[PDB]
Amino acid sequence: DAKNIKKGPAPFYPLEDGTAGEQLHKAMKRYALVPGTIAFTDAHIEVNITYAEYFEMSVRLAEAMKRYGLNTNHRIVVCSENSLQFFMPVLGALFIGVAVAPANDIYNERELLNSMNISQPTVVFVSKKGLQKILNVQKKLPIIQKIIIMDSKTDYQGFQSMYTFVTSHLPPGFNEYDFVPESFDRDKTIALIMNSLPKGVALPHRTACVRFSHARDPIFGNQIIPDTAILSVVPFHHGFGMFTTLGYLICGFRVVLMYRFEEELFLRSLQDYKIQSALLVPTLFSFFAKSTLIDKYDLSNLHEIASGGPLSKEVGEAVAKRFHLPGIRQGYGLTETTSAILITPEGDDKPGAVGKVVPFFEAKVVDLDTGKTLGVNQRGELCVRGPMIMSGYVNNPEATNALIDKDGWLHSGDIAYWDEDEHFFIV
Repeated sequence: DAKNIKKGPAPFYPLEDGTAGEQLHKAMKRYALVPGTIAFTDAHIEVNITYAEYFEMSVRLAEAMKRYGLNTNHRIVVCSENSLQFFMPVLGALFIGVAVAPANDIYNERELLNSMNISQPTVVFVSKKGLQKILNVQKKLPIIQKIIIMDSKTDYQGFQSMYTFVTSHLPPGFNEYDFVPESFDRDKTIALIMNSLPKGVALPHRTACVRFSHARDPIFGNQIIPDTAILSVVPFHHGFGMFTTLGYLICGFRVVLMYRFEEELFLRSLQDYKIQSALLVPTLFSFFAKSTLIDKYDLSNLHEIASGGPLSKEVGEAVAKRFHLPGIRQGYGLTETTSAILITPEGDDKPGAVGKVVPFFEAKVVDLDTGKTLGVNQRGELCVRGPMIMSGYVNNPEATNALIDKDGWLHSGDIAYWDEDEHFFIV
């Protein structure tokens, strides 16, 4: 009974052709041609980096990795706290079809080895503070041939930086605006291998392309308006950070980052950078329900606070009230679904609804002992189907088939119901 399968609407704008790297490249080139356009801002050290800087260095890294010898058969790891440099190797790799495996930078050596034993990288990009851990892992995973330091200008402790790596490999006369990203099959070529012992989640380029249609949707994402700024405290190596940020870059927004949470910096940054949209991890919502300092800042530019999910009905309402917002912009997604597949539509927040099925997707709820599909206001297991579902867990077809059934439905593990307006609620 199709009336019991909720479907997203058609996307505001039609899904664009091209790999995720081609689409990012094309949009970034354009912002690059407008001097002063800010891509990232590090709120701790107060430095901005523009789209022209970001674009040029991303293109240079892509060409350098290609000349070094990386192609679609290789993976890289990016292991770092949020920083201005984080997305440089991510973009460079997407531009040439090299899969990117972000490794949690607070994993100790063991969970790190487990993660990198799955992704099997040839090159690892690391911040200065992660170098020791990577060197200790490399002792056990000889596939790691090359370690490149992200947040350094010069070489660092005998390792090249992104800058000196690039200078070692670029041909003479290299032109960043003549460069053309690689073209390849966006269903078969993996863009990201995300962690969730954790497993590795392979996400084809297609899934990011679909995200890029949601991100700029006026209903399911953020409308492209000039001088939009986002404050993001979420980790870039996790799906909430990775896939919002990639979409913010497509949109030309200013991504103000923090790599560690502090109350006064966070609030002062909302005020002073006139943030329109702020992202919080789940336990930062409980924090802000306790906060009283909110009242002392001018937050009149703030339009939304977005959660990654699903929040408790109470904590959600408490936060929305302290920030004088009508509600929280909720998402529900898993690492296995790339990003959010139920999202609060812009304007149309409800109570403790998580939101509505995004474009390209389907969702249903099924009876828990039988697998049968349910009708409205009935509680069952949330299942979703659509082109952001992962290709599978890396080297683990059994965990894959356990999650995703033969008709392509992912079984989320969560209990839900949908209502007469087609809003979903996680219970």
